[PDB]
Amino acid sequence: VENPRIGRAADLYELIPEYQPDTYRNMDKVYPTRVIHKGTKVRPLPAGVAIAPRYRIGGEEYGVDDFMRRNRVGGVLVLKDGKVALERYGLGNDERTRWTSFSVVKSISSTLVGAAVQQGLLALDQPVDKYLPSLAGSAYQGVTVEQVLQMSSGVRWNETYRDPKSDRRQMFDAQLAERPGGILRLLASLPRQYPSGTHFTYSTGESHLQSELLHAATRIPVSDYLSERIWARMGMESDGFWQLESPAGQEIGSSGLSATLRDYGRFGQFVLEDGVIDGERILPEGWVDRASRVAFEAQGIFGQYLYINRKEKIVAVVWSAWPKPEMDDREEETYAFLGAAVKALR
Repeated sequence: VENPRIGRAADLYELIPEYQPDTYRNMDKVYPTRVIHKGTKVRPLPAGVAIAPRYRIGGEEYGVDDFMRRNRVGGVLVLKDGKVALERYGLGNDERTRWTSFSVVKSISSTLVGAAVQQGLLALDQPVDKYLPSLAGSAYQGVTVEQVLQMSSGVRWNETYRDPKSDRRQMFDAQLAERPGGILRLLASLPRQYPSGTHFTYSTGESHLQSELLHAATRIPVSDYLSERIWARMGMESDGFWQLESPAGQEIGSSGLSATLRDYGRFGQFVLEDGVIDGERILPEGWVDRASRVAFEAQGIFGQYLYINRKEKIVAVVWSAWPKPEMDDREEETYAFLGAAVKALR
């Protein structure tokens, strides 16, 4: 029994440890959000093959409780053939907790773009300014939807967070100003650096453009499009919600989604099944194939993971609260644990 430890909006990426779990599961109390509605039917996740994976790092072998405690894990879900093989909760979370996603939601945004392509609302080869005319006269004029999905626009972007004058840090600044169109204005201000389609620059704003494109093409809030295509169709057990740029504003395409552990899994299963729900192909043919073109994963800072191994039919969700955004020791340990669960499921 304790008063929740929720931080200032501006400290999301610098919270002290005792404030991280509470904030990560109460983003709706810190930021503008919109509900991602579930439907009436819920896709079952039946009890599967119970496993107890154990792995070796350096000299010592660790189990599940070791992995959770050492890495400050708030949730682990391992699904084999759509059945629950492993399910644990930590840091005070339970099965009804909605946990924030960070860059994990990028893959969700990306899948939604595929959904829009399947419905003829978006097309990869179409110019982005056609859907978002406020990007006319920017460097993004003429860049196609495809180039945006692949981070290949060639537009100059500074992703580093410690540079307060970084493009990522200005994007967060605009989010903190809570004004509609702030991120788009930033995106409109950027200059060209490489020719389109030639150079990869990981851009969180470019990743947000997916959300903007989706709202332009579907003409509905992105939360509702996710609800209609996935969340209420296959049937997630619980409402989700999505962090917005402004009150009743636009979904942050690159971070902000909160959902229960099993609902994260249901999205993963959807992807595992190539986006087919009850006979209806929600995703284009081979969209998942290309979307993972060389197993694939979504990942977000502080230890958020969505691992999908199609050949093994395995979906894994990992929620963590690492003290720093990227920690190599925790990355190595998480990949080790996941591999151990995969091997245990053969």
